[PDB]
Amino acid sequence: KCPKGWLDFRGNCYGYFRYELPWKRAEAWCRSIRAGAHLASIHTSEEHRAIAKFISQYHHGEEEEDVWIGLFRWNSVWAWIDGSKKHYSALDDDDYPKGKHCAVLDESSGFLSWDNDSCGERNAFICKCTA
Repeated sequence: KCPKGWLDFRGNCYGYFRYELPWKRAEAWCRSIRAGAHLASIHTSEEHRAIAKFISQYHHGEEEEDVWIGLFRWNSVWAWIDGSKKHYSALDDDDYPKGKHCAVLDESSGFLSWDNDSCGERNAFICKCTA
């Protein structure tokens, strides 16, 4: 019983939205569009693969098509905004004092890599909710 247009994968529903919002506003929009939803957490490589395939089937702009997920940095540590425990990462985690504390799926790698972006930047986003 996933909403029309949402990905159904292993007990969860995922909604891809091309509305380009800053990270905190994207999280707020997810919570509002479906009861219990959040920016997506990703806990296995198979979940990651399914999400990338789902997004890649949509029509995109030429460039700058990164997609927010629910990973954010606070007190120097990355965590999921849905409160779930971390089990999987495709984020590089490198020597960055650049002030970029919110994660995206990177379009240039077919959403294979996660990158960190400034939380005020506008990006498309993907929501997740339990079925």
